[PDB]
Amino acid sequence: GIDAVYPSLVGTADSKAEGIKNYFKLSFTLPEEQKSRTVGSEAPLKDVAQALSSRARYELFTEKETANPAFNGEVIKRYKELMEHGEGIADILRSRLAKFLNTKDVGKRFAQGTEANRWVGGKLLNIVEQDGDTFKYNEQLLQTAVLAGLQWRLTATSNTAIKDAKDVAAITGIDQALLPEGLVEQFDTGMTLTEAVSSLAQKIESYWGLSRNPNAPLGYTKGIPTAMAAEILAAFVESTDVVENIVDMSEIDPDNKKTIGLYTITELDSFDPINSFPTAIEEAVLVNPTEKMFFGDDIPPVANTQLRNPAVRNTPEQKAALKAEQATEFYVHTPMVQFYETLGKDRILELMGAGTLNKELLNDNHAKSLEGKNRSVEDSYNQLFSVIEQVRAQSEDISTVPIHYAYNMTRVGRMQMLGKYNPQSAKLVREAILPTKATLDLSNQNNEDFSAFQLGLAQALDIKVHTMTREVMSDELTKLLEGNLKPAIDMMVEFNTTGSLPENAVDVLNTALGDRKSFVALMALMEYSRYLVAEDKSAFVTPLYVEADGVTNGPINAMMLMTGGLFTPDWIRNIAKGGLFIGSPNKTMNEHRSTADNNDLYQASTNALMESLGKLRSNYASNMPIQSQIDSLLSLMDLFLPDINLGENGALELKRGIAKNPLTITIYGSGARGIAGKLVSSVTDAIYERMSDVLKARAKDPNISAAMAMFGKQAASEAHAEELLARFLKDMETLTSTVPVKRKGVLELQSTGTGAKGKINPKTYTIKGEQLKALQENMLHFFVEPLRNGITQTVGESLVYSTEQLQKATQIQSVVLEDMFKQRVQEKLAEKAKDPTWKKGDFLTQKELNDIQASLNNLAPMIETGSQTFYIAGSENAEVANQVLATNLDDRMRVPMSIYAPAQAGVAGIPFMTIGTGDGMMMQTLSTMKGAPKNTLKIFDGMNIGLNDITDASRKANEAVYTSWQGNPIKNVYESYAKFMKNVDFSKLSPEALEAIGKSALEYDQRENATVDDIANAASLIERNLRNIALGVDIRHKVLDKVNLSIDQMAAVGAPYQNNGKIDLSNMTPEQQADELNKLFREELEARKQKVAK
Repeated sequence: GIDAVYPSLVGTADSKAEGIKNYFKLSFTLPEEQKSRTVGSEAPLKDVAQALSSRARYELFTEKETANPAFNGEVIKRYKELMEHGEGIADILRSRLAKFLNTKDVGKRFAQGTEANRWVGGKLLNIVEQDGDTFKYNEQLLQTAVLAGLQWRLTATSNTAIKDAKDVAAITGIDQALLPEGLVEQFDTGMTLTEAVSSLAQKIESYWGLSRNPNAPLGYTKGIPTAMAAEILAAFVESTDVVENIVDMSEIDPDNKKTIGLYTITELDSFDPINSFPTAIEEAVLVNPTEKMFFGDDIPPVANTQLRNPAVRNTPEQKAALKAEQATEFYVHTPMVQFYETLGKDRILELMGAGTLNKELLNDNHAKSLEGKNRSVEDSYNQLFSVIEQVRAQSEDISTVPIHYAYNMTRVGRMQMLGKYNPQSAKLVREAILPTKATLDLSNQNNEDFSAFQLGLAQALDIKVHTMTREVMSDELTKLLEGNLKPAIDMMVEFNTTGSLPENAVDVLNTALGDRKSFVALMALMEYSRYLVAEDKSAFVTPLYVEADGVTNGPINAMMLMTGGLFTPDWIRNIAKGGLFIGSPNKTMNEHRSTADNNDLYQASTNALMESLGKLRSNYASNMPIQSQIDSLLSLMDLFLPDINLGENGALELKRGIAKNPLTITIYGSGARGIAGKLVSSVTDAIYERMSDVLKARAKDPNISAAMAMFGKQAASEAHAEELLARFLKDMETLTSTVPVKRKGVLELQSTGTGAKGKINPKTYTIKGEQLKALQENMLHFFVEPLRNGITQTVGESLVYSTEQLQKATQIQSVVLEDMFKQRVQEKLAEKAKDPTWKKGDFLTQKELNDIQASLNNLAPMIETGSQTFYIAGSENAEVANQVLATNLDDRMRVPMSIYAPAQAGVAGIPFMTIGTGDGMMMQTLSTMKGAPKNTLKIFDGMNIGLNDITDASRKANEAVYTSWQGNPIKNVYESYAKFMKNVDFSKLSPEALEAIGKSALEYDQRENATVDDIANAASLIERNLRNIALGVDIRHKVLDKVNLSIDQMAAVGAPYQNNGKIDLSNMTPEQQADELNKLFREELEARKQKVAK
């Protein structure tokens, strides 16, 4: 059967036979039903090129009556060229194989009997055939692989998934939220060796169209496709189809000299015809193509398993949510497409970027950080027009073709749109393809619809709409439109009429928008300009939207979901900052903010930080040099990072749902030193941007002074401008020359002997090495440590305790799962070492891996709440196999064998549960509830809504928040941890595992001599703590549900959800409500205490 198709492949198809054995035929089998149309082909590159040579032959080859309308003469010509290029890739590959065989007599030795086909660098010999005195690739397999490589080169850029929190952490060893901005965009923009090789291998294996033998070693089932992909990748690197760029950690950790190589595929012109139908190869080769667009009635199916967690099945409710989001119809908004097209790529970048693309006017470091950001916008533009060209083939009027997007649940229960450049992830794409639409009566400025229209325009222009009443936002919007935006609006009106823009368009837009510039702001200008000239203003059609956006969502959800203690007036006051209003019927965030408390949770955290810093100053009051160190750090931050609340604010950044605010990353467990490094990175990035400002200023007006060119935003006079420059220089010298060191519990200043000094060259200015570390130390001791001290008083001591217990339990359980998995893997490897047919490097079979994974069941690896399923330890790591999977023929591109398996969770448990049961549940509920809002775009903690439904959709969103607040993540962890504790056996763990566990279950002084029985008792106590917290959480929710609540967490519109609790707590102070709520708390506790005994 299989030997029949590849009869001439070197070696014998018998695992237990003397002599060279063919592991390709041993590892794969023909499928029951045909998968690839290239299987029985003698020359696939030739057959497919022929199929692609004309519509008629494409139709015959694919058994279709008519081919995709996009497949025309221009596209056919491009594929003709791509195919010819494919022949050139095959030539390189065949040439590399010869070289390989001709080096160190390999092949000679192979032909003699040496099993080089079992070497990590020779697994490709399993698909060669004898040709005279040497060997050659089996043309069918080589060619099909090239075809896969060609498809990969065409769509891998956009098809590649966004790297999640674990991938990035695993790549650098640093939490994603703590990496410098430029590096994040770099990773989300390029592919790691493992990434590129892995995705290429998947296509090659798919095209080969065979099925994996479940009892064959992964060393070959995965290894063979992987070795082929490595060769192809090298081939592409040689042809320059793929370019590798290398990044480092110099911006975050000077002591880490480790570098990371990234591969990016050369871009095709955004107008290249082939982009209008980039999957012709895929459609020709595969009976059931994976890559394809979903237009009209073609709807994506519902994924059965969780993204990156094959062992987790999406629950019934998660599936219905995915179905609901996939059912939504998205439509092209022609005006923005035309606007993007006329402005062009370069101008879009100059606008959202640094105002120029001439690296001579950019500080070296600033330029570097713009690289990843620039290609991200570039790639989103290219993917947008590729979709536009495709849609355009379906209909002349591109705005009438429905577009559907596939989604899947992530590790944390978020619904992520597949792809990298789609409406959800790419801000540029988001303003051109929308599901939001409304017909508005804008005939009178006082109409309900006109207010909705202004709200959408104001929010898009960065007016903080949830922070003020509708009237005030209306006033602020009008002032912008009559003032600064005036020149831009006029430019837009002219564009919609003539179809052209001025050469200084970027200049116009930039001067008008200032730091309000974003892609959505462009949609605001465009829509306002369209309204102005609309003939029938009583029925204005527009996709402009209003995003119901969560207020400091992460922290607020944690506070409301994990707090187990009694109610405190401070908790009542602070939770109100997140939209939970008690005893205030119909209260909105807009009112709270403009009438009750204008400080959000982030501001409160900052105020508490300053309070703690104040105490610190006191303890060293007499120490003048320390007061100066502190003054210097604060003045520097006040100069470049006055607002520390970091987020995905960059106009050029992708939207990933990564929490970056220091309050939030602290609660989620990020380390102090790591946070300090991130804040310094934020400060230095701002400094570099200013340096670029100096350069651009000097060039435009050589008269402008250095001081003014650098600090003109905080200085009207030269005397003050110069004051700021001198302060900046003194701060930098002081912070890089002296550092705080904690010795004997007290702080003392020490000399670094490396303090910065000299004439600043804006183009070159750079803070790295010892100077960067010095800044980090000052940042840690004089900002970050006091920040942590105040977060406790901001979110509540009770919440902190809950997160600590959650962290410890999930980490402990993870260690055990990881350790047991490794030991069984090792035991299995010991057995196979007794097998003569086995050789070290073959590793296990899929069946053996699946068995081992299944053996972990009694340890409750998964938290199943019935509506969501979480597998915290689930990952893809190389530590299990700890060996190379394969390399290219030059012994380069060595890919580690990575396997799906449990790994140490660390602090992951906190964000995992907060996100999953907080925003994840909110969105899932929004998608599935009765009367679920239609035609929205959900973006994790915010949802875009069409203008005819902003009031009801926002109320439902707030209702969804209330239902998520009925959850108890601590109880879910407890249920799993309890089963874990009932079956775990600590005396089977490895000392390395037992050590890690003791670090979470025991105190420092009890670790060094902690027995296994001590560790077990500590783990049991954590179990008991979890249970009491869980009970406390349930009591609080039950009590809160009985009181009159008004919730406006998903704010903007002012449509709070009313729970209609009968116990009226109005007319009461926080102290009074706390009293009442606690009375109810005790009562409930008593009732639950009674129900038990009975």
